[PDB]
Amino acid sequence: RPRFSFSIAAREGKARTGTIEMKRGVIRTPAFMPVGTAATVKALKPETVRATGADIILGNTYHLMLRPGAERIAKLGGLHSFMGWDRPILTDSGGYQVMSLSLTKQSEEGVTFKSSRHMLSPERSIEIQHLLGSDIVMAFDECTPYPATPSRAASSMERSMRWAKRSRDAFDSRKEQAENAALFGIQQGSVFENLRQQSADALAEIGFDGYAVGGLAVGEGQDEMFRVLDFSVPMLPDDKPHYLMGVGKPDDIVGAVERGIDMFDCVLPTRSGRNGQAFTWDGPINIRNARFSEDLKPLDSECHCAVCQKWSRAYIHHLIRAGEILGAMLMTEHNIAFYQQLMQKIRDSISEGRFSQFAQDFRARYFA
Amino acid sequence: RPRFSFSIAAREGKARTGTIEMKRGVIRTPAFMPVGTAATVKALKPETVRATGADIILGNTYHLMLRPGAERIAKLGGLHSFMGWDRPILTDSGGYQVMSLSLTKQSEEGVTFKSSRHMLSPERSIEIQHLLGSDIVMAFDECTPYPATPSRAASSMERSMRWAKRSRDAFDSRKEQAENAALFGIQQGSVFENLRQQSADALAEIGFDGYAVGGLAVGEGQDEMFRVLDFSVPMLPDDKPHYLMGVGKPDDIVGAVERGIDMFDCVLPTRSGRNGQAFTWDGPINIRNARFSEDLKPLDSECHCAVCQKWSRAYIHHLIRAGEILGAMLMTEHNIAFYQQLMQKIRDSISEGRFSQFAQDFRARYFA
Ligand SMILES: CNc1nc2cc3c(=O)[nH]c(N)nc3c(CCN)c2[nH]1
Ligand SMILES: CNc1nc2cc3c(=O)[nH]c(N)nc3c(CCN)c2[nH]1
Ligand SMILES: [Zn+2]
Ligand SMILES: [Zn+2]
Repeated sequence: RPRFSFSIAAREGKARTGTIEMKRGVIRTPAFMPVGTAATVKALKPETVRATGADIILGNTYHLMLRPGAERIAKLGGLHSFMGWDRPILTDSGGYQVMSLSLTKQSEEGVTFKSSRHMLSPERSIEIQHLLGSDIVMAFDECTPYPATPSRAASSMERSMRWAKRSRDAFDSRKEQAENAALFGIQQGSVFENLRQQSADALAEIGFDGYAVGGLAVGEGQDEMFRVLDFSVPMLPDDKPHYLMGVGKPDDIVGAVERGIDMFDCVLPTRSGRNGQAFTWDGPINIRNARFSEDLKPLDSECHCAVCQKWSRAYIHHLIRAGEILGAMLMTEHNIAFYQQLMQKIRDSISEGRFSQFAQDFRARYFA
Repeated sequence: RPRFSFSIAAREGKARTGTIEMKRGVIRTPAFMPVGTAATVKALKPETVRATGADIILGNTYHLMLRPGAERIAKLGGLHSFMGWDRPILTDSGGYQVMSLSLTKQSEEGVTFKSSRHMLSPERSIEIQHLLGSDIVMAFDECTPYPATPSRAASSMERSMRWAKRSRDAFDSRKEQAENAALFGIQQGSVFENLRQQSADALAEIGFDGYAVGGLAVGEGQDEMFRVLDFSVPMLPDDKPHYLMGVGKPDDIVGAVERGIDMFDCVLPTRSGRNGQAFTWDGPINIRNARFSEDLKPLDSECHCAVCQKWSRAYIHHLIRAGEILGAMLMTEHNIAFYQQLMQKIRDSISEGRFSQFAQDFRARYFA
């Protein structure tokens, strides 16, 4: 395969379906990336992640630089070998996570923070992602808190665009990385159209393999997120993938694809699965509720996953109530399979020209 | 298959190897039973338990009567259907576990205890094990604390023998149970030869499908446990299986087989795996130790398990240090596979008449 090739096979309105070909594999789009923040998709073996349909997983610069360490992982052969996932990996650049989880000192050079003193900069971020062996490298950005005033959003976006250029140059200076990995830029500008335009224009001038919509799913709500996507995605190059960072719930995914997004990542299926929340086509359910204690049905009536072929709601209820690890395993496998099935149904419906009908059917049932 | 048939295929000294045939499957002996106290072998799917080589697992009357409840499990189709294990299940009778984990009131009728008020008696125990759908039912006993005076051990053993008769009669009165399940009696008498003889004689007079050595691995130490087995196992009927309850470490298993034991159960491989302890043929290792942080070798150099085929000590070190669920999963799978491999090597070496050499080789290396 090539280092990177995105091909759009079919379209419906703003929605697209296609493939990204990379050296370690093919990614079907629209794609959902399970999140593997500490070099594991929590409670799943990599073979189980792949069995559910995933083509690519997400890793995090921030968590892995802290534990077990980027240099350590490189000495051990890179992240793919370390965790036993041989397919593409996208790594976030840090910076969302620094601001989210760290003590911190921000400057034009980057950010210094407390987990032991650490530092991130465009150059260091790109180098960490190299040491991990990431296939899709994210530019190092600033994720603008919500709400933001226009002045603060603009200052923040402009810094991010200067860091996007530094990210580009750092990646390109590293031949092995430039020849084997891809680089995505991240659009900022909060909820403001003009700032989003300026950011899109800056990123396209630099040129990236893919373009993320950053700065959303940070407190604004679905209506606002959708309003911003409505004008923001069309600003990005049409022939490159569009990645909505940190989204989201099933209905957020459907709506975002209707607005031109091709890639997603979210901890919701893994995290909330461990907490007892199971996704179903009739909406989410909380398996800990007493109403499931003697329910012999599978978590979801249609789901093809191994969990729903073999175990009842009653059993999984028992396991989660008891805090058994197998409860976390089964819930997480089902929720990640559900998300992959949603992405398959989206892909197939766009390929067949019936995605708008699918989105309406989906919503009427999910919210019934 | 028949309800129950034990056949001895080969012998070496006091050691035996053979099969127990039951309706739900064949059990190869000497056998190790992974423990599934809350209707799960912790952190493993039943298919993974079977892939490691297990033929039979252990369930507990005490835990399951509390959560999710014996009547509940019967209404849901029994324990095999509930947890997805279709092969034989042995259930302990409660009583070790009551004394261990419960508030309690003991009388000749049974025991009343605090988890909500609960009660166990020979009759109730056997009925719970029926409701669970156990294949091998344990008589309801009293596990004599260690150390015990001869008087207290004798009183306790005599009560247990009266409860063994009540257990027999309760099981036999229940036709479906008597026709499809097996019943094992449990020898008591602490460390005293004469009391062990009396107990063996009482149990054989009643007659059981198998005979457990109860009252050991409760603080006496390996030398003493082995001293007691030396005289106690020969007292039991030679043509029925001999089950050493709650044992144990790999070397305890080897020594006990040398003394005529055919079946074992222990939480050590599961529990200590979750705590970072991995079994290897060169002895146990604690994977959390810093010396493994960059060790690319598998947990054990010879082990055939899927964990050792795919992941390094360094990765598992990271996962356990981080408290990741996949760490518990991988450690537990390896430790249960190690135990099954030990039992296979024991079986094969007795079949080939070279078990005494195996036991010596094993020990020289394990303790090197
Ligand atoms: C859950 N919401 C959320 N919004 C994001 C925005 C950014 C963002 O604007 N930049 C970066 N680098 N990452 C983001 C992430 C993390 C993706 N796993 C976000 N997550
Ligand atoms: C770890 N040591 C230990 N000693 C046991 C003795 C009895 C015993 O004497 N009786 C019964 N019913 N169970 C025992 C158990 C529980 C087996 N999982 C014991 N476990
Ligand atoms: Zn499912
Ligand atoms: Zn292994």
